[PDB]
Amino acid sequence: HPETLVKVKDAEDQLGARVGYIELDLNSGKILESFRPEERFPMMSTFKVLLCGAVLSRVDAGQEQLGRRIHYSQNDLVEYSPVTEKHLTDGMTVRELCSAAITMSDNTAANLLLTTIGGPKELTAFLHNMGDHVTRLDRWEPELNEAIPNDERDTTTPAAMATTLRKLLTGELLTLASRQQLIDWMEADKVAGPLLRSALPAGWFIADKSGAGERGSRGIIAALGPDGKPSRIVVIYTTGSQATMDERNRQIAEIGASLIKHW
Ligand SMILES: Clc1ccc(CN(Cc2ccc(Cl)cc2)c2nn[nH]n2)cc1
Ligand SMILES: Clc1ccc(CN(Cc2ccc(Cl)cc2)c2nn[nH]n2)cc1
Repeated sequence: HPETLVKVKDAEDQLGARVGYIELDLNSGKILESFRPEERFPMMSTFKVLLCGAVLSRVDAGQEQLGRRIHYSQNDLVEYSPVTEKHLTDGMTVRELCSAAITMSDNTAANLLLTTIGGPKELTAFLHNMGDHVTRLDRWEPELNEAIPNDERDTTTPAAMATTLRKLLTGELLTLASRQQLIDWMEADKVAGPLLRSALPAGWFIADKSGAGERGSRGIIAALGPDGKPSRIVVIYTTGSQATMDERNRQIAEIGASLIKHW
């Protein structure tokens, strides 16, 4: 609804930053509303859904097993590795790593998983091969969050990410079982999901992944809808803001309020 683009433009004003925004009908893929839909923004931790999709594709192709245990070391650990730092001596299974990456934004977990699939070049190839010719991963954690102005490394657009998410969750790229696992991890997000869930009416379906980088960069991807079933994909990215995290959060909240009001 255009009233929501008013909020998105309010957000650009108050944040002093570029915001990209898109809504996609989940059934058909039609674009319902968009703002800067084909401009690039850093993916940050939102890339971890695409990563675990590529991991699931391997599982489906019998090149990977979710129960396969991955070992690592103190020097593998990068910044913000809340679950992986606890399992130095245990190791973790591929499933546990994807759960840690998506639900908790664990950076080391994402790195370990990036290794299993062939790294950023292979993730990029995976995306290209399912028809996303725009999204690119180039670096590993934590450098991929650098968000240098005008740098295309490690970016998507709201349009490319929205279409990719839809195809991941509803096309035949992944098996039914793999779609359901990937959607389970996203419904279990511990970072943004609890905030979305508390704000929205009871019974609403929410599966999401968010991210934050340097330079006020942040974003989120989401499948949501009333009555326990998603009906729309929403993608929001922003970069360049010097606003406090409070101002940044309040603007996201205003955009989400309008989304629901005009559903
Ligand atoms: Cl309590 C709280 C938790 C997370 C945030 C910020 N978000 C959630 C967020 C980020 C971007 C968008 Cl657009 C929506 C939500 C974030 N995700 N990853 N790191 N931080 C703010 C308050
Ligand atoms: Cl940082 C951040 C995290 C979660 C929210 C969730 N929302 C609503 C919301 C719903 C859908 C989308 Cl796309 C964005 C925000 C909220 N409204 N009031 N307080 N929190 C907002 C900002």
